[PDB]
Amino acid sequence: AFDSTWKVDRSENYDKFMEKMGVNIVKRKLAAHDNLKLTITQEGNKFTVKESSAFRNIEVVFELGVTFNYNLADGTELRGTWSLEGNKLIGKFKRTDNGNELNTVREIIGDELVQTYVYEGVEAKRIFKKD
Repeated sequence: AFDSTWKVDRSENYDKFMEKMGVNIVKRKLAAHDNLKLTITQEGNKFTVKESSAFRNIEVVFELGVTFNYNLADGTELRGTWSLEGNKLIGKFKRTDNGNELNTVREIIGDELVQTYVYEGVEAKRIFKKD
């Protein structure tokens, strides 16, 4: 349940979602073809999450309920919270570049971390397999 190495298998509508966020064709196609390995480690309420990719290796220490600037694969600065609700880690974010809302639902379907990303009202569903 969550605390393990999760790598991206299949990314569904993510270049359309990133076209509504305002990002260039080179960076937008590399954020679809990204190779993102998320190793989630529990620290003391906090989650120390090692985010290993073709762009960057970033260790993100988030507390359950804290308002922080989260950054994705290329360049998207998100002020907001990771909150635990009924299995699911709920990413309630908004762009500190804009004002617009971004909703990232982290959930385990058996042995797959399936991230549903909603910007304004546009769905993109990234399926992460175990390593």
